[PDB]
Amino acid sequence: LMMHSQKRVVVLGSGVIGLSSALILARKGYSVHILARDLPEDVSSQTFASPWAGANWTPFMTLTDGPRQAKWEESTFKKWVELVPTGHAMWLKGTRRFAQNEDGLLGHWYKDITPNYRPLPSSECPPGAIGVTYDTLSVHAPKYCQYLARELQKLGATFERRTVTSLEQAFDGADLVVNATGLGAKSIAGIDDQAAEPIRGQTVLVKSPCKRCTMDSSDPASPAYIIPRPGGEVICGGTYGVGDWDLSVNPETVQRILKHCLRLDPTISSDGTIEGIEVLRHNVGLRPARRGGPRVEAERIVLPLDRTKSPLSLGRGSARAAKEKEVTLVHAYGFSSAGYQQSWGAAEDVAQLVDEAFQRYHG
Amino acid sequence: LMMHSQKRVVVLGSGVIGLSSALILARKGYSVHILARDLPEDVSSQTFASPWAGANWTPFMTLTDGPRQAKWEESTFKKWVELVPTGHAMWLKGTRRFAQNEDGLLGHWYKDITPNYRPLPSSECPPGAIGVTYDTLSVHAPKYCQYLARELQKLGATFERRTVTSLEQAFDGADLVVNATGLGAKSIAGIDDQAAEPIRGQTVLVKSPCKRCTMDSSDPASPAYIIPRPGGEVICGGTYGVGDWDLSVNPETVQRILKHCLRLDPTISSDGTIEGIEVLRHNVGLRPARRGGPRVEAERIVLPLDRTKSPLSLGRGSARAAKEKEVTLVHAYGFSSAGYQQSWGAAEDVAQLVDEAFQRYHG
Ligand SMILES: Cc1cc2nc3c(=O)[nH]c(=O)nc-3n(C[C@H](O)[C@H](O)[C@H](O)COP(=O)(O)OP(=O)(O)OC[C@H]3O[C@@H](n4cnc5c(N)ncnc54)[C@H](O)[C@@H]3O)c2cc1C
Ligand SMILES: Cc1cc2nc3c(=O)[nH]c(=O)nc-3n(C[C@H](O)[C@H](O)[C@H](O)COP(=O)(O)OP(=O)(O)OC[C@H]3O[C@@H](n4cnc5c(N)ncnc54)[C@H](O)[C@@H]3O)c2cc1C
Ligand SMILES: N[C@@H](C(=O)O)C(F)(F)F
Ligand SMILES: N[C@@H](C(=O)O)C(F)(F)F
Repeated sequence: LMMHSQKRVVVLGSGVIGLSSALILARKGYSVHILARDLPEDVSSQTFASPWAGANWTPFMTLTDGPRQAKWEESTFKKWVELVPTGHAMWLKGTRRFAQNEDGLLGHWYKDITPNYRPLPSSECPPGAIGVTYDTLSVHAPKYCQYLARELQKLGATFERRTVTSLEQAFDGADLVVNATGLGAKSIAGIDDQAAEPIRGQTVLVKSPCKRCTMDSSDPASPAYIIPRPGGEVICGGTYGVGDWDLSVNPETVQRILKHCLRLDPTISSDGTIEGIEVLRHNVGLRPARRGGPRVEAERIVLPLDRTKSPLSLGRGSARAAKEKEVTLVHAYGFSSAGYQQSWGAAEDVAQLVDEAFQRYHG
Repeated sequence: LMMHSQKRVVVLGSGVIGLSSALILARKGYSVHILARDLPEDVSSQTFASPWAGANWTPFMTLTDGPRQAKWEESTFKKWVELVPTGHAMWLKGTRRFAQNEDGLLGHWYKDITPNYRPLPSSECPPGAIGVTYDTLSVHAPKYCQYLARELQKLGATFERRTVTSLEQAFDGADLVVNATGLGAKSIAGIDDQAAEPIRGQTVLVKSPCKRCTMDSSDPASPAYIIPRPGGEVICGGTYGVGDWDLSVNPETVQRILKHCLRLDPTISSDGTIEGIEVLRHNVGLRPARRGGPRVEAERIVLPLDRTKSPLSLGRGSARAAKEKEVTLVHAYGFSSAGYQQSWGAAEDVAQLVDEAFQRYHG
């Protein structure tokens, strides 16, 4: 006859978004169980995006285009600042950002967040490009996720490897589920989001003491970036293949990335030559994006599903009846190229949604 | 001071081809270690093709177009016949095969292998299509792989989960490696096969006592097949998306597959209606194909790799020196839509190549 928790929540997905959401909920005293196919220890799995990130803080939208994104990025920057003393985040001082034009600098909205923000002289920019410099932050993407999982462990959250094909499979043991499935949201019956799309990103992981970050979007024919991460390594990018699911390494892309990154910063090489670059690994990850932007909202759903709710519902197309329950589904997916830099703010919004739903529907 | 084996081989890949190759080699007394990312217990992993097969025996080429394929298929049919008494293979009696024309029947080359081979009357074919009927065989693809793994266990083979990015990582503990990596062959340094390509196959797994197999290639706008497998289930297909990496479920494709399969055989439904079909799961697998056909051959390779051998070689582009060794690489990949039905014959050819290489290079 023990007093049992009335705050059970299932988090579906264990990428940086499911982990961050799960952690703030655990901190709020929720009993959290994480169901996912890919776990933080799967550091080379291509069926989720989180092991492949830079991961740095680089706003990609204006305030008007992405009000939520900016909110989430500002909050996450504050969190990452707090992680520098223990090494879970690292300063990228004198980061260099190049754009094709003034508009590509996004209204400079974040100039109060990144220290020492200032324009760069044309002499310090690629020919014909415009640029700014600032201090931003980066995390070691797989290790950051493992860090969050450790924090979750201490708060009593649990993990389970599972691959869901229909919503009722996630509503096992909880009347509220956080859906942080990335690309998976499209093929789970009861979610069926056709708007989910991948954005392919190929990179080269390099061994280098280079501590300078350079983000170059001034050449529309060649996206390029150099992101140092904790550990004496730098990630050289990159690609943005919208709707591209190809998980194979493109050898031509390798050449373009290294050549371009070498232009940007020869110190990524031992001798300033492409042949002098110490390659550690060739990577391809699929960013989980979504037409219409990231989805962060709570939905009320009736179980069991019927073929009317989902074309992918299981069992016979003709269905009703017994049993029948209403549950809460809190979406958190489609962060595209900004899942890490938005993760803490997004998790905050998710946790507020869960609190609200609990008040309105779960007692 | 024990007498140690001089027949150590590494098998890279644990799909039906790596497993079959490994088993015949183990039977020949080789000491076999299987290195792979995906193992037979990973029955819903989309990063290899073997969990998603029908898997039945359906020749796809003429003798002239695919002499190896036919050889491999004929040998595998014999093996599967031997597995019927213990249930690891099942007869698909009165299988129905529809084609657009006489040429689509491939010269009837296999009519001596499949019992009761005979043409079908136009009345028993889709309008305007031509057809034949015969008894063929099917295996339960993931359970068949688990069966092979059990056989391997008894013969002393071992398994290890590993994801290789460069050949020297596979030549650990053996001077000969069998490369059965499917699509992976394209991105492993030292193999770098740009010809490897996926062929996307979406299917619907259905609960049904239907024991009749129907293969319909008469409608070029709608590939369709119904493959019963051991266990009271049938796999309804399908798609052949050449070069398509999309792992998401296409809801429209679902409708087309079920409608077409229902035309072909209403008993896949409880009431002969689409709504009467008991859906178990929606699946998407990537067939590992290869332009130029499957690759089954032995290659002599010098380690360590240099950037001249592979654009993806690790370390600095400028490389030589110490150490330096020659090893044997036996390729076995690119079986496309016929990996199961060709697996035993292919494994036979692989094992002969290994025997030959051992004679010529490993003592
Ligand atoms: C090359 C590259 C560079 C990047 N660099 C940056 C960067 O510097 N800064 C930044 O902010 N972002 C960066 N990103 C983007 C960031 O990787 C992604 O936004 C973020 O990882 C998305 O996290 P997620 O949790 O939403 O999804 P994912 O990490 O994809 O996790 C989805 C989770 O859901 C699980 N799941 C999916 N379907 C199912 C199912 N059916 N049942 C059970 N579980 C399921 C998966 O297994 C996994 O646990 C980069 C990404 C790449 C590819
Ligand atoms: C829908 C569908 C229907 C089919 N039906 C039939 C059928 O009825 N009859 C038939 O004969 N065939 C059928 N097939 C085709 C059959 O699935 C494939 O030909 C067969 O599975 C190929 O086996 P494989 O061993 O070559 O490759 P895979 O099964 O893809 O295994 C490749 C292995 O290599 C590992 N690997 C890859 N890269 C690396 C790396 N870098 N390091 C470590 N390991 C690595 C993988 O993890 C895995 O272990 C179908 C396939 C599908 C998708
Ligand atoms: N966010 C990273 C991306 O996903 O590639 C970028 F900073 F490099 F842009
Ligand atoms: N071999 C199967 C395929 O890969 O889809 C088929 F028989 F259905 F064709």
